[PDB]
Amino acid sequence: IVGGYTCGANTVPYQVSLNSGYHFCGGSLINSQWVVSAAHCYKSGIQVRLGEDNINVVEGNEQFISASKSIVHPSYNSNTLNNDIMLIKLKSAASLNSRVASISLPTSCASAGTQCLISGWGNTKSSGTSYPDVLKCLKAPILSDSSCKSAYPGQITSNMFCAGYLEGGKDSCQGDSGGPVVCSGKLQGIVSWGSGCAQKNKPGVYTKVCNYVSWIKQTIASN
Ligand SMILES: NC(=[NH2+])c1ccc2nc(C(=O)c3nc4ccc(C(N)=[NH2+])cc4[nH]3)[nH]c2c1
Ligand SMILES: [Ca+2]
Ligand SMILES: [Mg+2]
Ligand SMILES: [Zn+2]
Ligand SMILES: [Zn+2]
Repeated sequence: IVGGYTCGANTVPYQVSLNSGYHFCGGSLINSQWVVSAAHCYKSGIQVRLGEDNINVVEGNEQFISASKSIVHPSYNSNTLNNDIMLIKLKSAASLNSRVASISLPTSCASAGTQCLISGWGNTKSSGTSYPDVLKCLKAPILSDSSCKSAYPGQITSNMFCAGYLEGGKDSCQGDSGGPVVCSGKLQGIVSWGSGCAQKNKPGVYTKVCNYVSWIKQTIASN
């Protein structure tokens, strides 16, 4: 997250850290047995860590569970990153409490103007590399599709939306990947891509989760 702040320990209780020996992507808990992340975060052998804040220290409120299965969206295009979403089932169900809770899926799509919260343990420098150990947060509004498509001509589809600041300075970044974008209590986006991080006129591009609720719901009920 570049230009964001420290959330506070367990203040974003639906945030997850995907680990394959190290933290490589984030995810959101949707219920005791399922997580949603990005498809470009697909790897084999993933452990889902919940109640995390500092990912390098065991502070006591964590739950480390391995995944039993990963389902990448059937229409995911790794080249355009269109339909960049993946579901992860846990081997055991997480025990939900104040530090580990699930986030709700949207009933409709959010409007441009809406402020959301984006969180993750990804890079924090635009020019440089700094990886934090605690969760970083960023409040950012949904941008008009017009400004999104001008910045990325011919790259944006109806399953993507941009959020951020065109001036630059503030954006999600590598490592935040798969992470949540919550607007008004609903998970509206997943960190998908952008051009570098926090660059002027290069806002982040997020998977428009409101277009996948039927797919998510149908898949977790049948798996
Ligand atoms: N396991 C891998 N091979 C992997 C995993 C995540 C990655 N993430 C990037 C990346 O390159 C990347 N993830 C981004 C997320 C947000 C923004 C943004 N500017 N908003 C830019 C990003 N760039 N490469 C990745 C490679
Ligand atoms: Ca920890
Ligand atoms: Mg994240
Ligand atoms: Zn990424
Ligand atoms: Zn990149």
